Amino acid sequence: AEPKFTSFTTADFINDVDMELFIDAVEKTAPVWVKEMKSRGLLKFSMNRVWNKGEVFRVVMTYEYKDRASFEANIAYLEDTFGKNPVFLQLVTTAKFTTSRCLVVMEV
Amino acid sequence: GMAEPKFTSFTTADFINDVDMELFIDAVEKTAPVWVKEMKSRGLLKFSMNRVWNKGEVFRVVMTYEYKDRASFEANIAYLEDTFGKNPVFLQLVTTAKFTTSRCLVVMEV
Ligand SMILES: CCCCCCC(=O)CCCCCCCCC(=O)O
Ligand SMILES: CCCCCCC(=O)CCCCCCCCC(=O)O
Repeated sequence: AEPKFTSFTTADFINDVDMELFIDAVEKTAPVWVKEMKSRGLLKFSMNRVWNKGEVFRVVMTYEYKDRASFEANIAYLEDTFGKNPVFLQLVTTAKFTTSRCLVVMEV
Repeated sequence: GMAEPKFTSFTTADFINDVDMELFIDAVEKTAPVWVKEMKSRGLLKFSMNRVWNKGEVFRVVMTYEYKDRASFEANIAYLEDTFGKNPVFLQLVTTAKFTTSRCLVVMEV
């Protein structure tokens, strides 16, 4: 009946200082936003530092949801908490973010 | 995070049309009994293929390879270049697709 959903968000930063501020902020606050996202059916999150694209400061973040309802619930949470929050938005003002939303086709 | 971090690669595969993309998904699914066993024996923890639906009119999957560590990643690249590189065949399939890979270290996971 129910496909799984996974999102890949690539965050690109001007320099190391900016990326390190983001990473530290994400890690430090995880105890709150992870609890909330898991209560809504996030299965797993990961942050991944890109190493094969030269001198860039780039992470890929992965969000693995149980199903559509979890995906939708977690989008609403992230909008409310971060996307619509001008103080957070200012924290990453010169960063570029781009997300690919996916249906899981095959996993082994 | 870890002294010996996990490694993860994300390959994005783009196709000209739906036919070409499903021919690829099917190929990857059908040959899995060979390659999955081989990669896991070299430290692949997990593989996934993911259809991207939010980029409008594109035909595109993201493939994720989750490795135990740097050595496992390296053994797996070795295996793949040995195998699919020097068994083409595979080369002709991937010939109309465009592939781009982002290779990473895991900073945090939960
Ligand atoms: C204080 C800020 C640190 C906390 C940030 C937590 C976090 O998960 C980053 C928000 C990025 C939003 C983009 C993700 C898109 C989600 C999706 O499409 O599934
Ligand atoms: C065309 C079918 C033959 C077998 C293909 C097996 C498969 O897993 C797809 C390989 C696509 C190339 C991606 C290799 C990247 C691995 C990495 O960087 O970690």
